[PDB]
Amino acid sequence: ANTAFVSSACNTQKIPSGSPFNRNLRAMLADLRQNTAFSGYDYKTSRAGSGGAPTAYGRATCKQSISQSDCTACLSNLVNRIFSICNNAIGARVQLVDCFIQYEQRSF
Ligand SMILES: OC[C@H]1O[C@H](O)[C@@H](O)[C@@H](O)[C@@H]1O
Repeated sequence: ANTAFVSSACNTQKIPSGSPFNRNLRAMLADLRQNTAFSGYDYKTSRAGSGGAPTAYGRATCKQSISQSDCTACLSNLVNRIFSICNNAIGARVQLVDCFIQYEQRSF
């Protein structure tokens, strides 16, 4: 399962420390993490915010040629890196070798 970095794009705008966004955001990334291998190696989902925070939309794809476990693995690898890559942003795309994730505060 190849998890080497390929490309990234980051919002100039960051999630405020403590922002309620953090929760539905993370909660959504796990839906991506757990379900893409089985929803066809490219999968989108969302999470409505509470307490004034926006809704969160994201998409995730795996290298078709990789396995379901290796698809689920890369995304986990990516989820714990996408915040660092983009310094806690209100939206982002990250491309690694075997898998892709994007998240934003609107629909895309
Ligand atoms: O994909 C993340 C980022 O990419 C570009 O910078 C723009 O489209 C932003 O508005 C978006 O948040």
